[PDB]
Amino acid sequence: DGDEYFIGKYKEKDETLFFASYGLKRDPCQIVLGYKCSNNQTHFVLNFKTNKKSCISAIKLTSYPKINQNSDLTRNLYCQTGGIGTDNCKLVFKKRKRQIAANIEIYGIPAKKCSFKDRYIGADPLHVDSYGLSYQFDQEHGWNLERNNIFKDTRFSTEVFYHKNGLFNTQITYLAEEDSFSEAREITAKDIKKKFSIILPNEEYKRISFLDVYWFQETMRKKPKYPYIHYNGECSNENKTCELVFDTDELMTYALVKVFTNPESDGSRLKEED
Ligand SMILES: *[C@@H]1O[C@H](CO)[C@@H](O[C@@H]2O[C@H](CO)[C@@H](O[C@@H]3O[C@H](CO)[C@@H](O)[C@H](O)[C@@H]3O)[C@H](O)[C@H]2NC(C)=O)[C@H](O)[C@H]1NC(C)=O
Ligand SMILES: *[C@@H]1O[C@H](CO)[C@@H](O)[C@H](O)[C@H]1NC(C)=O
Ligand SMILES: [Br-]
Ligand SMILES: [Br-]
Ligand SMILES: [Br-]
Repeated sequence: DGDEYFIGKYKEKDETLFFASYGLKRDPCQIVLGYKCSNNQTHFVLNFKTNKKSCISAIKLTSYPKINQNSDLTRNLYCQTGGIGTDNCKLVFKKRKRQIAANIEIYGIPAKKCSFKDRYIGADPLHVDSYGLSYQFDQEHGWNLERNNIFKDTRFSTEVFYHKNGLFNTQITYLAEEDSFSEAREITAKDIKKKFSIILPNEEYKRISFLDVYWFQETMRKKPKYPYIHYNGECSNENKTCELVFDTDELMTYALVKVFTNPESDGSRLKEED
């Protein structure tokens, strides 16, 4: 009936922080409860902040009437500043011509227990990724396929970035089926910086075979400045631990690394593609 856009994943226990309605053609949009908003031919902006000790967990925008648009291939809703895992969001909606009204809902969790690990990891992390999509494997190497029906940019050779419902993804490097899911690690806003890193176990049984990396970040513009996520050197068999480096140009608000393991891997999986 409307068209629905999501940043983050709603869960039942989430508190309701804010909901409101906006006419998108109005000059100026009608401020609701002090949150500055604005309308344009091209943009709707809501400057939201919660003066309470909560983390934003999910934002949903529904627009009317329903139009023709596969939103999984675009990012028309995003936080220019703040976002998931913080108490603020400068919410940006890139509207289309026929879109004239919008309903906004914003959910949160206590800042004390600001963890999203469960809702993104789920029950079957081995076979289901953090988008709710099941890993799929090609017939030659048995390594995971590139997702086909969602937003994805490429940059430098080997760099592929995915976006769905506000959540970004990059994969280092290939998943194989006999790999097992070891643990998932999250960094929350209090541990995030322009450049930060985490240390992973890498000895014996827990030989890191594959990293599935997800994050939310601010984007100044519709096109994001993607981060440089990379091992600090090679993650070889002798390394007792492996350090993952997050070298960002735009600030991340929350990050989640799925750690897959395999004693049989040597750290390097490559196809004859060049
Ligand atoms: C319709 O409304 C949107 C939202 O307000 C306008 O987009 C805004 O445009 C200005 C100017 O292009 C952007 O300013 C930029 O700010 C950064 C802050 O660091 C600065 O580095 C840039 O050089 C630039 O000055 C602003 O960010 C941008 N806002 C969003 C949310 O994208 C748009 O211009 C309006 N359309 C008009 C006026 O025709
Ligand atoms: C592997 O160990 C070497 C020796 O200290 C180190 O220089 C390198 O950064 C390690 N690799 C990772 C990914 O931590
Ligand atoms: Br603005
Ligand atoms: Br959760
Ligand atoms: Br953790």
